[PDB]
Amino acid sequence: MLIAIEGVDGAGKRTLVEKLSGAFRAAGRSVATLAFPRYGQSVAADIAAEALHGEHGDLASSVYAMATLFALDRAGAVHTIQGLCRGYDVVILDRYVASNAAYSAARLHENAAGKAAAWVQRIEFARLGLPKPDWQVLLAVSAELAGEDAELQQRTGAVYAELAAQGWGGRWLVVGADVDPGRLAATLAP
Amino acid sequence: MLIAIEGVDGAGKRTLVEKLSGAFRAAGRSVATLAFPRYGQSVAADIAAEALHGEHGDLASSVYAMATLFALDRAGAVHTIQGLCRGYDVVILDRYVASNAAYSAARLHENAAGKAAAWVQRIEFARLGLPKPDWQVLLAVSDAELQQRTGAVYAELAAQGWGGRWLVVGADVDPGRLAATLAP
Ligand SMILES: Cc1cn(C2CCN(Cc3cncc(Oc4cccc(Cl)c4)c3)CC2)c(=O)[nH]c1=O
Ligand SMILES: Cc1cn(C2CCN(Cc3cncc(Oc4cccc(Cl)c4)c3)CC2)c(=O)[nH]c1=O
Ligand SMILES: [Cl-]
Ligand SMILES: [Cl-]
Ligand SMILES: [Cl-]
Ligand SMILES: [Cl-]
Repeated sequence: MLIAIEGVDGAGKRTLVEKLSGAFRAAGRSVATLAFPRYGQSVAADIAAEALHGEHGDLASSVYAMATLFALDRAGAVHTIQGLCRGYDVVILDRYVASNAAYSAARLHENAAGKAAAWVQRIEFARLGLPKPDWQVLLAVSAELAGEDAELQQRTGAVYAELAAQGWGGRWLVVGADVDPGRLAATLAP
Repeated sequence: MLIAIEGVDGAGKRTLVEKLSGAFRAAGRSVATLAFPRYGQSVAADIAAEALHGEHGDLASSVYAMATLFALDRAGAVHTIQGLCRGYDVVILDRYVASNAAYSAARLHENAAGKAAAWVQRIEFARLGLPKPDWQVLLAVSDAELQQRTGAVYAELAAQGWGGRWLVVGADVDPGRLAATLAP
């Protein structure tokens, strides 16, 4: 079973990953985790990071260019993902394909039913063959928390919620920070 | 020996690659060739071409974004390239790193000593580890404005010895004499 944890930076994804991993293991499930982007391993991820810090000329200003780098990062990890899924009861990803849809649409001032989101779905799932998550869990935060570029983050949190409402790429759950971890594990892996 | 053939689109590189291969093989050397971008083989290459036909939103409008995709295409081929060099007497590339420098600088209205050219050299040769060609052969021949500036940037690159030794040839170059000149 493949689960993706999603949300804006500072939402608290890492803590939720840990709480859920513990809840799963307490129920007898084995768990492996993997975080995107794979900063430090993926050349495409590290070029993207450098672009975010002002390197590589005009690279970061293209929305689709940055999205492509993150997709190439995941494509490089497809064998790892499949290996974990065969070897473990539950694989939890800290960010997956939906992160690309949310930030790309937000940067373009689009919504979840717009072009950017559909482009991501086509290129990452259909073309690159990345495995679809069984669950996408949105750790949803307020506009005030998201902004703390501030506007870009706020628009990303709104797209995320739209993606969850539309069932983009599969089933979603929407949770808050202080989620009941044993209840969530029972819901995700029934 | 690694040789890269360079020039503006339509210069006739493909014909020159063919003739040069024959001259080498007629001289007793084994030869392999490889063309960049690796359209149809590279995900990064095919996205770049699609972007050139108006696809992938704003991607094609970023000069460095397009350059990065072409660099990532080559990075995907670095071992392929090294394998051919170990396996064959002569490896001829139809376009290589200098193409990225020439089109990128030209699109930025920069020259060969400007930022883009130094950036290509840095990310492709030093960081991604692409092997420096033994020879870069510029086929200099007789939007159009972009193509014109690219051919001049190309000549500047050859004049400065960018990335290694260059030869500048015209349309009627003698392929057998050029092979003899390149030959070790
Ligand atoms: C895994 C993943 C991650 N991301 C984001 C995740 C958040 N970071 C950090 C960030 C967080 N909040 C605002 C930011 O400003 C910019 C500025 C320029 C480009 C982008 Cl994509 C974002 C940047 C950027 C990549 C994607 O866009 N796509 C992905 O697929
Ligand atoms: C192998 C390679 C190739 N090229 C070019 C070669 C020429 N083609 C075709 C072309 C020829 N002449 C003008 C063009 O206009 C554009 C339009 C958009 C982007 C770019 Cl880079 C060029 C396009 C584009 C990629 C690079 O820029 N870098 C490379 O590394
Ligand atoms: Cl977070
Ligand atoms: Cl475990
Ligand atoms: Cl708020
Ligand atoms: Cl040509």
